[PDB]
Parts: sequence; C-alpha cells; structure tokens
Amino acid sequence: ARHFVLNTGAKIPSVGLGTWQSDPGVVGDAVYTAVKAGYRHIDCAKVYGNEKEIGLALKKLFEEGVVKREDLFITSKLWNDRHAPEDVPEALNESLTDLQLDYLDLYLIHWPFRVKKGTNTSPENFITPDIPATWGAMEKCYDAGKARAIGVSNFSSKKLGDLLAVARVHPAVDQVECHPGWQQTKLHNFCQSTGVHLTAYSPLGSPGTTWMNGNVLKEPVIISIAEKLGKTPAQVALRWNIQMGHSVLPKSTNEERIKQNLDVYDWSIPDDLLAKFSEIKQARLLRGNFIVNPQSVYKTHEELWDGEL
Ligand SMILES: NC(=O)C1=CN([C@@H]2O[C@H](COP(=O)(O)OP(=O)(O)OC[C@H]3O[C@@H](n4cnc5c(N)ncnc54)[C@H](OP(=O)(O)O)[C@@H]3O)[C@@H](O)[C@H]2O)C=CC1
Ligand SMILES: [Co+2]
Repeated sequence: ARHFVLNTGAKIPSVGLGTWQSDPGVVGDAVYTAVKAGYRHIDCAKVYGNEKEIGLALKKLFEEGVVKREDLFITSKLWNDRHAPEDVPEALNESLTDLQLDYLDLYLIHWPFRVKKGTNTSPENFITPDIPATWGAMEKCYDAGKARAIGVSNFSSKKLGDLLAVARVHPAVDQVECHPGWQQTKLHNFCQSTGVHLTAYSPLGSPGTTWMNGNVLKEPVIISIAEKLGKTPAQVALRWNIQMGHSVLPKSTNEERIKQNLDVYDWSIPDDLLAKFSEIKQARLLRGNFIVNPQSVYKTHEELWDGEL
C-alpha cells in the first residue's frame, strides 16, 4: 500500500514531501534528501517562489541517476492571480520552465479565490471567481499533455461538487488540510462518492507554523497509540491519514524525520485504537483569514468552507 490510484488511472505516491515554508537553499537539499531516502512525490506551488530551487534539486537527482523523471510525481499549483482562462496555461508554462520539467503529474487550482493578474491579496484586487471558466482552461492544459492530471485545493464538498457537475475532465484531487485534529469526514465521504482523491496537507497539524497554533501531535489519543505501537506521534498521525485512503504531504527539513515520515507503510493502527480518533477535538487550523473579508465573495469563514468549519 504505497500508492493510491487517481481517476485518470495514474498512481499517486501515498507520501509526498511538502515544500511550503522551505527557505533559500533549504528546500533543494530537502527534495534531494527525501528522494534518495525514497520519496517519489514532491508537492510544490508557484506562490511559494522556490520552484527554481526545486527544479535544480530534481535536475541533480536525474543527472546522478537516483530516479528517472517518470519515477516521480510532481505537483504544482495555479495561484489566485492566474484564474483568467488565457492566463492559466501561461502560468503552467512558467511553473514548468522553473522546475525544468516538460509536464507536471498534477496541477491544482490553489484556492477557489481570484485576484487580478499580477496583484497581491488585497480588497481592490478581488475579482469574483469563475471556476468553470478557469477549469475549462485547466482542461486544455491536460489535453495538451502539460499536466497528466488536474485537480483543486481547499475546495469544500459543495464547491467540489459544483465543479464536478460542470466539468468534462473530473478533478483528480482535492488537496485540503487533513490530520487527526481536522479529519474532514464530510469531504472524505464525498470524495469517495465521486472518485476524487483527497491529499492531506498539514498532515502533522503543521507544528512549526506560528500563526496556525498546531498541537495535533500532543493529543493524548495519538501519544498513547504511539506508545502502544512503538512509533512516533507523527508516524501515527500520517498513518491515520493513509489508512483513511488519503495521501499525505509531510513537510520537513530534518533528514531523520524525512525518513521517519516514510515509515508509515508496513504497519497498521488496530480497529480498537483507530476508533479512539473519534475522541479528538476538532479545529480547522488554516481558516483562510486572508480571503474572508467584507469585500470578498466569502464574507464569513462559513461561506468559504460551506459550513465545513
Ligand atoms: N493551500 C494548500 O494547498 C496548502 C498546501 N500545503 C502543502 O502541504 C505541506 C504540509 O503542510 P505543512 O503546513 O508544511 O505542515 P506539516 O503537517 O507537514 O508539518 C510541518 C512541521 O512539522 C515538522 N515536522 C516534520 N516532520 C516531523 C516529525 N517526524 N515529527 C515532528 N515534527 C515534524 C516540520 O519541521 P522540520 O522541518 O524541522 O521537521 C514542520 O515545522 C506543505 O509543505 C505544502 O506543500 C500546505 C499548506 C496549504
Ligand atoms: Co462527469
């Protein structure tokens, strides 16, 4: 159980390296160390800025013969200012150029939120999203072979279903926050009903992000299962997601933990311990405050997540 199968037929590696908040030079060595440790899945985004760095790590891996391009699952993401249909493929070509790849394995709409091209997230830059029109342009990138799969990120059940209803090419993935403290049961059920894969971001509760306030790995339920099974809390957290049928993007810079985050395959969480996850209090850690605003199409956090708060 080291892969999940997308609705296009392609296999996605269950564990990928998260690369948000990986700084100058830090991310390249993390991509390199993770791939030689055995990672076959790297999750990127243009808005993180580090795609050039990531490209150089991948080019080095290929030159040293650690992997071939086809061995790797590479994801990047369309940022909120490129939602206009003619801007979408141009944004993909830029991400491709910087990563020095001919194709991505997965290309995601980063947020269901739009701003004018080349502007920052501030209320005068807000444009009302037109996700069907953006998706139409994502589909042409898929048809042109530039993205083997397309999908979305931070889409609620309602919003994912709204897109499925109008789409020709179904979103392959909804990449959302998902971890023992935010288990996404509703969206998980809805993804199984539609054939959409769910990738968990912040699978550890993102313990190092200041403003999120993450203590997922200190939950007594996780610490206990960790002791009873001989594993770290982080391993038990990632395993929980994998056992739910979710891929996971642990972000890390420490080589020891990068390899620990891959040891989630050949052992199980028993049914009797697994049921105890129902006893973990639930709080969404990444609320999306930066796009909830009296002038945004989302005026409340409820409007952004469609009650999935
Ligand atoms: N909107 C979107 O689509 C979003 C996508 N993402 C993606 O998902 C990825 C993961 O989310 P992220 O917020 O990075 O948080 P994670 O849940 O992956 O946790 C990250 C933090 O946990 C620490 N950590 C890593 N491994 C371990 C371990 N074995 N034990 C204890 N602590 C550990 C890391 O520090 P250290 O480096 O020192 O190990 C880091 O501070 C991102 O990198 C990004 O690619 C993230 C946010 C939003
Ligand atoms: Co259909």
